[PDB]
Amino acid sequence: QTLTSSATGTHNGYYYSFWTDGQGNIRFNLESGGQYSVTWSGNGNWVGGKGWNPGTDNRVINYTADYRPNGNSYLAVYGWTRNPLIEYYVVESFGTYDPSTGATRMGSVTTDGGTYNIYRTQRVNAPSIEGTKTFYQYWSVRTSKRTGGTVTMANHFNAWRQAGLQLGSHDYQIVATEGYYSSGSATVNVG
Ligand SMILES: [Ca+2]
Repeated sequence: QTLTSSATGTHNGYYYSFWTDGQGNIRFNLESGGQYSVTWSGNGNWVGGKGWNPGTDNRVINYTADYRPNGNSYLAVYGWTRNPLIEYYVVESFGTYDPSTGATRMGSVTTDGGTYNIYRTQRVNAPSIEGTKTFYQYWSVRTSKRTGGTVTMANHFNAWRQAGLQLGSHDYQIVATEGYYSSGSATVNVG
């Protein structure tokens, strides 16, 4: 099951979402259980992974990953909420581009053996699950990169909410890999 375009659905019990601007080279493959693998290069913009839909406030995610990025790429819990429309990330690892760059710092949170700095950014007239919109992005960026472990979402959501970053109703919630004008390979197994 190799994707040929942006797509969503459920595979082996796990929701999957793959979004691509169709550029560059990419092969996103749905694999056994909660696993997926992706190989990419060129000048593409994409993000995809496996997880759940809808996401929940207290989900405890356990994942493993063989992550090998080259350029601007992220390995992170990724999802959206509506009312308000929010795109959020719990960055476990990243490439050459630090998501915190020029972002508004909103404190930090210690959870699952790690420490994460919190940030808020904004996307204007950008693609979203509701079409072209202007919305905020919330971030939890690990101070030390890792490619496997447990992520207690309640600790991140509560840290954001308390910092004044409101969350809406949950849309999807996945362990995603993202890339922008980058290359690499990744095999991620959720659950
Ligand atoms: Ca299924």
